[PDB]
Amino acid sequence: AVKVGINGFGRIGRNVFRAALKNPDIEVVAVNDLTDANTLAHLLKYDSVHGRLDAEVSVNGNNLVVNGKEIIVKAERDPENLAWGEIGVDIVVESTGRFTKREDAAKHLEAGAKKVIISAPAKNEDITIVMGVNQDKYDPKAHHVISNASCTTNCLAPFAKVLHEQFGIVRGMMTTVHSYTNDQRILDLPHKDLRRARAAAESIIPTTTGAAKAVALVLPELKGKLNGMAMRVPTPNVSVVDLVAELEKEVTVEEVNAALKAAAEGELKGILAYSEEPLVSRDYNGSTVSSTIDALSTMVIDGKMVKVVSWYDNETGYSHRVVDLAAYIASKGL
Amino acid sequence: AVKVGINGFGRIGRNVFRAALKNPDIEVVAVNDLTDANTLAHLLKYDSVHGRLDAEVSVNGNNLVVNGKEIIVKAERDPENLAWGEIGVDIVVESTGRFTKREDAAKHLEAGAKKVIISAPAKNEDITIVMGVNQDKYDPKAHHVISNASCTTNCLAPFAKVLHEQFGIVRGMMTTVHSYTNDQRILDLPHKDLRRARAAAESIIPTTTGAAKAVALVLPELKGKLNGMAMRVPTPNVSVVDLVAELEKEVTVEEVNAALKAAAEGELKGILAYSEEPLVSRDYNGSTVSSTIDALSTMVIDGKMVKVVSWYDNETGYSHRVVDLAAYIASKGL
Amino acid sequence: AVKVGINGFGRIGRNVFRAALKNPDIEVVAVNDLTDANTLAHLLKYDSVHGRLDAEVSVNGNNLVVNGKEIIVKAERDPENLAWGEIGVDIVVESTGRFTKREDAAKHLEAGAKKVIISAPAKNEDITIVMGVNQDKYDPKAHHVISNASCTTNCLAPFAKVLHEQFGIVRGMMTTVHSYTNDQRILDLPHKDLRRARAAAESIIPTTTGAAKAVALVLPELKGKLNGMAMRVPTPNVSVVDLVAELEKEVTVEEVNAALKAAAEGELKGILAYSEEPLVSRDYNGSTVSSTIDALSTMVIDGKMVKVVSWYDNETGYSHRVVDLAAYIASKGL
Amino acid sequence: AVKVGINGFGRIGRNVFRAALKNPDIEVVAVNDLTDANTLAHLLKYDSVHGRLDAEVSVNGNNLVVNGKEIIVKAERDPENLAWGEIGVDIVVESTGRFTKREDAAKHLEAGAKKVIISAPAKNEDITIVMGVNQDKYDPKAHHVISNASCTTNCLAPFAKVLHEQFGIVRGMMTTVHSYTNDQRILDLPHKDLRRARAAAESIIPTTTGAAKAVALVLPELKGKLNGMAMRVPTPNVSVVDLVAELEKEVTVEEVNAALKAAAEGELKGILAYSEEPLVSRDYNGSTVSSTIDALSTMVIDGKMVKVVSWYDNETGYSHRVVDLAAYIASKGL
Repeated sequence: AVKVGINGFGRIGRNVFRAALKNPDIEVVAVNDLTDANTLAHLLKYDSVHGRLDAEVSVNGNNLVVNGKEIIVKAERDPENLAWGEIGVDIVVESTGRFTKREDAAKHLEAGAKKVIISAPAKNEDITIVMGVNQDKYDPKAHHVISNASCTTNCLAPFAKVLHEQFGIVRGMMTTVHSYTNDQRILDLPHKDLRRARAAAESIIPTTTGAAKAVALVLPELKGKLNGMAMRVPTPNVSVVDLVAELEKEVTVEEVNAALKAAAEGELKGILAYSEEPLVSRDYNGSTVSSTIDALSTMVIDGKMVKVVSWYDNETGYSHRVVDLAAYIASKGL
Repeated sequence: AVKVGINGFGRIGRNVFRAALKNPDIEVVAVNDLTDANTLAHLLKYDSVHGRLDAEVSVNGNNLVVNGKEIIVKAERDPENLAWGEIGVDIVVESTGRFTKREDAAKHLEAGAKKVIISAPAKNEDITIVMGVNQDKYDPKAHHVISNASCTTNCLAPFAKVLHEQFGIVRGMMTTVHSYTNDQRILDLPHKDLRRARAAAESIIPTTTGAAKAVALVLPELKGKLNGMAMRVPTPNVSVVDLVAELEKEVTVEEVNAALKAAAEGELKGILAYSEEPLVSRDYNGSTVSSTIDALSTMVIDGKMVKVVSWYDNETGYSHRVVDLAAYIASKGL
Repeated sequence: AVKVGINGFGRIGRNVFRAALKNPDIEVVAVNDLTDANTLAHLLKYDSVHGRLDAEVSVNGNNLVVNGKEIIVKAERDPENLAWGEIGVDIVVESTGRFTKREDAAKHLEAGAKKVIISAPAKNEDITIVMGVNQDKYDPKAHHVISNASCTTNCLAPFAKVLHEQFGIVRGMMTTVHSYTNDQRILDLPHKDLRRARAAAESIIPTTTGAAKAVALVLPELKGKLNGMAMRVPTPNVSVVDLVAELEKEVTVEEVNAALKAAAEGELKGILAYSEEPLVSRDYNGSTVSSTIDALSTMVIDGKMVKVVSWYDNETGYSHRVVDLAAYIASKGL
Repeated sequence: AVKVGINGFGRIGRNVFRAALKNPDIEVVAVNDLTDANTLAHLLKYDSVHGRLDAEVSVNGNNLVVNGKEIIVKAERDPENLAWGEIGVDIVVESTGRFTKREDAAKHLEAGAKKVIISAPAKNEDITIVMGVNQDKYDPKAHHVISNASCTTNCLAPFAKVLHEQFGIVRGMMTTVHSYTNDQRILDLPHKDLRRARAAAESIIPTTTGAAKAVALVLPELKGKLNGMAMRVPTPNVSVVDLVAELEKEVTVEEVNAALKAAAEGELKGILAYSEEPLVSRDYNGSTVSSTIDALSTMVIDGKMVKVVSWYDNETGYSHRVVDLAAYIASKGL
């Protein structure tokens, strides 16, 4: 159905490709990337975190062959030159990480794509959608360059929505206990961020996150209510959001969990999940939802301050999200 | 000068021992442990987190010779039999982890020690002390079985005092991103806590902590105002407390860090440290203070909610503290 | 069809169980273990290495219920008392690690079993079998207490076979670069091996291995010909055998790889595997074969000294082997 | 006293700098790097593997201040323009790994330096020296561009020399169980070697090494006799060489170890060390010798085939060697 194009075949583009595999409504017809297809097929087939792909993968000249379908692999430095229109690609997933400003991402529209999905926080985008939270606010007439926000923001937004609507958030702080990402260094090497310059798998690393400020793009009533940071730790995947919120109503742990459980089971089914089991981060590896409440961690003090901890597979969850956004957009007409 | 005996020469016992070499007022004359002296001396000399003890260590019979000082190695299963008194031991550091109830810990006093310092949160102790917070409260005449609380309570208590005294805490919530300890399992193996049963070096494992509620023992005024949880991560030593608190006065980040810096430099000097550098966990391994403020992480929202981040080497800091209390108690009279 | 009883439900009991689930011809009717059924259902369901078991697991009083079937759980400290005979269990997988001496292991026979498989090296067993190497030497009339050797011996044996057979081994030395085990310590702690007393996820640990010398039990001709050690490294599963051997014949890499490859596709299929891809340890997690030749690592010197590197998932391969042997043994007459 | 300048201030230039501090005959007066002075000063101060520099470090505009001495920091892309001459730099440590061919590295002779030490295997160099094995072969007249080889060659060479000299090596094969390096990827990312594209802290990764053949440069009589490979494992520093060799003489475990211990104590004192303690990789972090024989692992089969296991701090020992080499060259005249 919707013919999709992926710019950048790094971790996110490959994870999106793996997510799309599972979808009959979306069809990845071409990727753009300067790495040789041999490398790229090796990387698609074998993953240290996600394991071997469940599909036969091979290389034909410069293209990829995944279960008999040949994937055109372009190798343009210029988005402008991708000719998405010529191969009937409607939607472009912009994952290089170099085209996050609207003017750079609109080059894919110039080349014929009809919509661009920036898989990361952007500048000047038409709209930032956090699926489950504000997809209803997408206007096909007016929104062509769309942001799917960050992994952290997709985790937080669903449950800040529930808490906010159900009890009202006065203010709140988050900390994300996150796995190392390809942004960090293996051993101490120069980095913009002096924290992130330190051997990644050796320390607990205080760092920044715009996740808390970005929840405002999807829930405007939370504008100026949240703040938070990050702690990168020696795990390669799965991270957790820890939110301390000062509520307007007086609650109990049970009320809170009960409201969280209802949204997961109803309105947010498939996005927000709820768990009453005592699991650890390796158990959420491969998870596709954007946030799972760790129900036994919910805690309340003086009936107004609540602590809510939620799990996210930061590579799978987010990737499933891009494919759903892709699908959602197309349903609104292209 | 004060003669000390240690019950249990595991990590805390070896750690206390290491710290004591540096305090000229203390003099460790005996340790009690079931392990053969060869292994204990191998373990004292060589440590994976702390490196090689700087001291000649040998075995003379069933004893250890550390810097040419004979250390009696008893191997008694019951505290009633240590007969501290024959050897002249005044203070006993109870670090087995087994005799934390008054009932067990008081047996050493029966055996002849003048005082007992339980190197863990205790039950029915005479008093629980956090050096820098309430050592003032110690009564030599009535307090004989003293608790040194935990590593995490020694971390939070000192900076909760400042916050509370400057701007007053309404309610707060903490999370400690903590290094794995010997209480966890290597591979999935049985355990009372199904969280702690999982491969410790492979995950992010939420677990409970009593460190928040235990602040109320040392700062009575914070009774029912703090709560928290822990997350053990794949690091061998060094932890971080993340406090989110609702203050009474509207404040600034600058005002919050100047109160803490002032404290660190004045009254709490040696206990509380203040850092304005972008350091990481490995940088604090070997740090002897109880709490180091990660000044670059202070945050406020709405002038009332603050986020404070404090570093601590859960094994080195706590140890120094134990020796500090020993030296402090002895200074009041035996 | 063949009813199996499992003595001990730790990692090997649990993996053997998980392995058995995939053979309709084996049926685990009962396990014997002192941990609570709540703790065992939990540990059966979630593994940090092996992931979630795809099977409905619940507790039914004192028993487990897995996929429809109800597994009786026993909690006998004494095998004498197991009454294998009355529940109709024919083969007992003895995997406690406490009854490796024929005499102890034989207690399962007194209680009703027909055969015993010791999942580890044994003392005075009737026979020690490496499936693919000597199951043909198994005698249903004379062999009742069987050993399945160790994980490492199952890796080495199959290709030492082939190498010896084709070219002839004069002398050889192995090193196994092995994953940490439940036998090591999280943090420096007393252990009989002073090397295994050190923090397992922090160092490269030289240690001993019986593996090399135990090949002689399956290939008598290599008696006195091989030797080796182990190095435990900071990974939780998957290991690698490195063999440097002096051959009697002049050979080339192509010669040795082709032989290795012929046996894997022929006689040793499903036990020995061959790979010309540049994979890493993680890619072998989940692997059921006993040994996978890393073909790109075969190396020759003076036509006579070869280096062969072979992979093994030391938890899964080994578990599939115990399952296969139970089925081989049943098949020869019970 | 001798004035050295470093080209490239990465881990090796910084490790050489730290080592230099101790050497009183050497004096680094300038470093060349494109990284700002701020990051550089941060990275020299704190190290995730070596700890905090015992030196006061600061920034004086674009330069570094280390214990009062202002170190000039140039930032030229091309060695010819470094004007070593005007600042009086006689020796240049070429640690970028970009100017390994003679012709490139000789560009520093053009900017005024008298000698260049390439801290890596080189191509067409005047001489490759392994300190303690062939430094006697150095000619001040004939040799201007010199290679210090690799960390791995520096570990093998000193003990292969001994074994051969004493027993005569017929053929041999090595495995280096190595720490990850800055050359590997944190998560699966493109790389020329598909083994090294794989998340480094998650696996055992086989890869090549030239250290084995590299030894003939230093011991020509072993030309064509050694070959070997590498296994990159999840540790940040400290590695071990595993040598299996076929000797010419019949030997005993005991004669092998005495020869090495004899080497260790006289001739090779400071290069080769000998250990009879059951230590682990962590115990060697900071070791400045090149090779440390793990006496407890020596093994013999048929009086002829032997196993020798040597420890090397791959960043510390190698650095001290460069410093040692810089001081030796200089002692012969400049």
